[PDB]
Amino acid sequence: KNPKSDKFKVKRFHHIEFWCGDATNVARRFSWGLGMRFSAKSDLSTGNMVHASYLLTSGDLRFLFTAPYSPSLSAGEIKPTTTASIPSFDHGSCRSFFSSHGLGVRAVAIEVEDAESAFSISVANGAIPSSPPIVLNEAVTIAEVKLYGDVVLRYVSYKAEFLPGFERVEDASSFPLDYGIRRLDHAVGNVPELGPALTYVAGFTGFHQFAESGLNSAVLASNDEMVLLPINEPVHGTKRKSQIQTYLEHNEGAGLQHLALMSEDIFRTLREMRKRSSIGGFDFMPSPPPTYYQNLKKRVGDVLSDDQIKECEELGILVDRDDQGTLLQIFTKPLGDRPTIFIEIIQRVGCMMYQSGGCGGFGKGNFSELFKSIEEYEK
Amino acid sequence: KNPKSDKFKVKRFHHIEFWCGDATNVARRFSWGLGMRFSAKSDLSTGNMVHASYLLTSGDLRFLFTAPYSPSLSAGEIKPTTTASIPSFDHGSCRSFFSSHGLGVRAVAIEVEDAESAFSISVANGAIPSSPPIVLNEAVTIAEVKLYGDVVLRYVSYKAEFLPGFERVEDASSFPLDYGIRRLDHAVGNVPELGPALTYVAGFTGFHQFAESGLNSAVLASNDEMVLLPINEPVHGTKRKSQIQTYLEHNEGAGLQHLALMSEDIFRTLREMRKRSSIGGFDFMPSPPPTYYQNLKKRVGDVLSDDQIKECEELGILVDRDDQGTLLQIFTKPLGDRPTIFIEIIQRVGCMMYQSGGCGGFGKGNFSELFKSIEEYEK
Ligand SMILES: Cc1c(C(=O)c2c(C3CC3)[nH]n(C)c2=O)ccc2c1c(=O)n(CC1CC1)c(=O)n2C
Ligand SMILES: Cc1c(C(=O)c2c(C3CC3)[nH]n(C)c2=O)ccc2c1c(=O)n(CC1CC1)c(=O)n2C
Ligand SMILES: [Co+2]
Ligand SMILES: [Co+2]
Repeated sequence: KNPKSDKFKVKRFHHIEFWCGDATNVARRFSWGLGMRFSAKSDLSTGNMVHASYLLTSGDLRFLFTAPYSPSLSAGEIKPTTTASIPSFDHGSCRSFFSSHGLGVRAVAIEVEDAESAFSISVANGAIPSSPPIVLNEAVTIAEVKLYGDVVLRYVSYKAEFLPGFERVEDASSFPLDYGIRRLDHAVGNVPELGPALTYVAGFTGFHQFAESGLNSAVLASNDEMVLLPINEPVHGTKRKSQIQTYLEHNEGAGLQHLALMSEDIFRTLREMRKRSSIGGFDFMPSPPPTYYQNLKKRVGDVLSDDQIKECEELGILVDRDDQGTLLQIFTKPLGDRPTIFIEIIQRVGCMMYQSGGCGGFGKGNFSELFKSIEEYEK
Repeated sequence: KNPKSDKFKVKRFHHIEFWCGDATNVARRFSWGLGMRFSAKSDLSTGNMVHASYLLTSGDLRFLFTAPYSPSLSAGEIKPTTTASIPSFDHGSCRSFFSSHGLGVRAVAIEVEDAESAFSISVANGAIPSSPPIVLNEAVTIAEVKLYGDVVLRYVSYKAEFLPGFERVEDASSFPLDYGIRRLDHAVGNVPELGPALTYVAGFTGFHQFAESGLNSAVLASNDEMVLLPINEPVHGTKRKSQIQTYLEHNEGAGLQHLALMSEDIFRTLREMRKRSSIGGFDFMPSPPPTYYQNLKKRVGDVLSDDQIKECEELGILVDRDDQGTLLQIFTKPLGDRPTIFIEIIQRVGCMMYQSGGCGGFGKGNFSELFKSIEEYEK
């Protein structure tokens, strides 16, 4: 069931912010690898003496890449006189974040009706404040609370172009790449203990819980179930070591594990991304064995044709089925040096009337199907 | 003249090492932007719990990209029991380097006959030791001395595959990109005071000095003038602010300013790089005005045809002339967030009998030619 218990009005995912040591190189690699266009910047060329921030967009998906400049450039500034376009930015926090975790997500940003209200109600309901509400050029308000580890939930509200102080990039520099990615479907955290993490986040948002190998997890969802925030914990004591525990070890604790990006055509997206894997883009996890694709006919043969299921086989796409929809999904290798953050590409089919959130689930059934296919490929 | 005063036997440039916060993303961006292949790795997959290091190669050019892992992965190790493939690596030095300077060159590595001898003679002649000689698997010896700022000169000698502990990357991951770059021609440092820097470096190497707008510079060279190490200082008090001083400000002091990469066909290299500028590669400095290319006929018309000089005009190539050879050159925009390090692409024509080093100079004459062309394009 869906009690619609959101303690404030939540709209959609707004952006994901990566904290890096060099925003330029990460943003260029991601743009080519994922087919995202350069759309806005805030940096020295725009008067920002504090941080370099570059925004990539594909459909409604917004990826922001930020790194600190030398603190010496802004030594004369005080918070009232700052040239930073994102007032929550702090040199010491950013350098500490990146040296501790490496490349990763700092902020999961959701658009709300009123960011100051969302912040107040959140903290009144247990949220740990991270950055108080600040109004930007009488137009946009942003506030931040702690989510898990060093990741924050960022509230953004607009009265009536990304953020004040960001400039649109010249289209000579803005090449219209597009591989079909259209929006952020869900953002997943890894924590040591799932119980306290769930109680905390569900406590200050009012998100409700949305309807065996390595992990336990649960999905918090907004009223219309379009902001989806799953959380995982490790399952210790197994033959194979939990990838959640490996994450916590290499990340130095809790953090964002994967971003799932919805594509309007996952076959085109994966053809385009795989073309670029070895020339600067992203690698994908190893494909499942043919026994997997042999056994799909008897499970999804009603939704996908024999050509398409074979087209899944070339690209290594996995498929899972809910009682309401079907899910196409595939996972990249880790995005940076450490075995921590990765990306999932997904497409959902079903649950129409617009599409309802979570249609098809998150692919939990693909674990035992993978195990069964591996047990059957040695035969 | 060339006194051939090298205090030890120096061969050629061996590699350039970048210290980064995420080696993966920088190495992938550089590989696509410059047309360099992935050739070796030392990381978690090879047993290195200390640093991730990825090597790119194009012809004889070797770019190494290194970043630290969490120190927790190697907390039980001592220097005798280290899994680091580069024993000079230090987590604290690397994090301090990158937070201070951002993305930049840590090591300029030259191949010598005997790295222990080169280190001893260097320090006996004033070099500041950085890392003592260490023998790797009874096969390779590496030692490091301070060069300028936080940049070190790294000596490498081989008894008889990059370094012990590096693995060749699977050719499924190794795409054979090549845009024509073949070797490192020179590596240039920026310092506050040129005099003391020259006296220091020439003092411990025996390199000799190799034969007005913003800078003073001088070029130290090895016996055969194939290791070329120019150094710049700012010229203060001008109408336009020195780019050397801007470098020192944004870099937090002295460091490596530019790498010049020789191409066997600069026209093909710049066509290939410019195709990729807006899809993840490198941007170039603004092209000179047509008045420049109008005035080349009367200076290089004897070496380049009218088609090629027009082909220079499309690509924005600059041309300068020595009394012994001619030089084709162009500069990228800065490689990362800060206005610090950039790359020069060059091709030299002349001085044959093999090609002698520095053929054509370094393009000093292109300053006044550029000024004159700008004064003549408003007419
Ligand atoms: C991350 C993930 C998901 C997934 O996206 C989500 C889950 C799954 C319950 C985990 N719950 N929620 C909310 C999700 O968004 C689904 C299937 C997967 C994996 C995955 O990582 N590996 C490789 C790692 C195990 C070695 C797999 O083999 N399979 C089959
Ligand atoms: C770096 C550089 C070089 C060059 O490579 C080297 C030099 C030159 C004396 C500087 N000496 N040595 C040893 C060299 O390797 C040559 C010409 C240049 C520039 C350059 O940066 N800019 C733009 C900056 C000035 C605003 C220019 O307009 N011109 C024309
Ligand atoms: Co998922
Ligand atoms: Co040069």
